[PDB]
Amino acid sequence: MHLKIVCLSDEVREMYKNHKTHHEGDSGLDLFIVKDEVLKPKSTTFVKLGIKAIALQNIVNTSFLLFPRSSISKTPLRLANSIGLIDAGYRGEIIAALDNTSDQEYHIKKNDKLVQLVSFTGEPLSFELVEELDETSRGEGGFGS
Amino acid sequence: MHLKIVCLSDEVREMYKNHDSGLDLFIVKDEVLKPKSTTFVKLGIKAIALQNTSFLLFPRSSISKTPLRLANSIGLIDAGYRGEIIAALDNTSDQEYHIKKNDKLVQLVSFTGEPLSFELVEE
Amino acid sequence: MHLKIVCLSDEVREMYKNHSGLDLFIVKDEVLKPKSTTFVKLGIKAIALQVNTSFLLFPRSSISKTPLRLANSIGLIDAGYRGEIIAALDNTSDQEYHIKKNDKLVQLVSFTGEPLSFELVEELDETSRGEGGFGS
Ligand SMILES: O=C(NCCO)[C@H](CCOC(c1ccccc1)(c1ccccc1)c1ccccc1)Cn1ccc(=O)[nH]c1=O
Ligand SMILES: O=C(NCCO)[C@H](CCOC(c1ccccc1)(c1ccccc1)c1ccccc1)Cn1ccc(=O)[nH]c1=O
Ligand SMILES: O=C(NCCO)[C@H](CCOC(c1ccccc1)(c1ccccc1)c1ccccc1)Cn1ccc(=O)[nH]c1=O
Repeated sequence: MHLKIVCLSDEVREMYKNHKTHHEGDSGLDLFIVKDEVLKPKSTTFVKLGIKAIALQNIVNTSFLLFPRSSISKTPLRLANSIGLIDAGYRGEIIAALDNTSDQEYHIKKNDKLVQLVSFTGEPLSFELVEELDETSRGEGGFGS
Repeated sequence: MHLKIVCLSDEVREMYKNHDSGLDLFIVKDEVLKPKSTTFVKLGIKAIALQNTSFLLFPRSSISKTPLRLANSIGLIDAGYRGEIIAALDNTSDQEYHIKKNDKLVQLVSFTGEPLSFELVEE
Repeated sequence: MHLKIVCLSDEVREMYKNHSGLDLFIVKDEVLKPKSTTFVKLGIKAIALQVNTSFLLFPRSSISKTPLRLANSIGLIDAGYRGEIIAALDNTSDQEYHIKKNDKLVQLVSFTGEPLSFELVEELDETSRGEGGFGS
């Protein structure tokens, strides 16, 4: 599956240009937290990941999945919607709905990795950074803006 | 991915006559979920899938705004299952939570992630 | 999808010899603390063959009646992986919770959703992590 990713700021583009953390094989592509943020106790926060994305599998545009990373387990953070379903047609900012199950506020930091994108096939993924997803303003393409 | 769905009462029939990767399922009767609880919510339907195949029950994205969570994370509905479809919902709140006929909390989805089609059926 | 499973002790081998989703056993009695996440070791390593493929660890439906929930929602096991399989279990109760040898809380499933088979095998490949090769 091939992901095309629009970074919504230069600071995000800088994090994905220097990705680190993804290799040959890998069924999941880790996404970054892009800004320090405090999640309230006993709350759901809708955390914006600073990117938009489409997946391609003669080419079709496909739905894909947003999984928690394994290592989220050691934190009190849980993915509210279990596994996120990103539809083929979605062009908005990718967002993680994180339940803070603790009674203390929880600090997430720029460069933390809590979730990863995954293909319905389970096959290795690759990605490239792109200026737009399609011609629409929401896809960040087309005349003007 | 094609579903043949059997509705269980006529008023559920009506709901599904009156409707991309997932097919939203309706809450079929008003119900109060106790605080800190897990409730098995019957969805008024049985269903098979043709592509005879297994399929998945995901929470809908919008469940996140509520304090309800699917207890078994993602439901796995085996090719062999003929029973009514049931969502196990935890209410993570200290308060009761009311769910209404027509609420959409849960969706069916195929292992391929390809857009889904259904027909109502009676057997 | 075909799974090749190494049991990490003879006791575990006995359980899998006498056995869509393939259910995995709890292999030792253990007490989960209240309000906790525990990495429960399942005493097996496993590979899925189609060549090697990624696969998924779901909770079983019946986990819903307990207070135990899978902390990472659905586990993703990469094609590589040769480590012991672990279930990350949240005990959402304020009492300790007893799991027992033979309980079934979790299951392996394919990304295809195809029915699966397994055989018990002595090594996954030649490496030590695969339980293979010289010295084993
Ligand atoms: O299609 C969408 N949005 C359209 C723009 O609104 C989805 C997310 C649905 O948006 C949520 C939301 C919508 C309605 C009620 C409650 C929440 C959302 C839900 C769950 C996870 C992530 C996002 C949303 C939209 C905008 C701001 C905050 C939340 C995209 N999506 C789906 C799963 C997901 O995990 N992340 C994500 O971005
Ligand atoms: O085979 C099933 N049901 C009836 C046959 O026994 C499955 C789910 C298992 O049934 C539960 C249950 C079984 C054993 C202990 C506790 C609960 C169940 C669990 C989780 C989700 C939904 C249903 C069940 C069966 C009958 C009444 C209430 C719950 C089908 N299934 C699986 C996932 C799911 O999300 N919904 C569902 O209906
Ligand atoms: O690839 C792994 N381990 C390599 C050794 O690190 C996995 C899970 C990541 O390992 C955990 C862990 C790592 C880092 C921080 C916290 C936990 C883990 C997390 C979630 C579920 C199961 C295991 C781990 C590794 C070693 C001992 C205990 C936990 C394998 N995996 C993935 C999903 C899963 O559900 N079960 C599992 O065994």
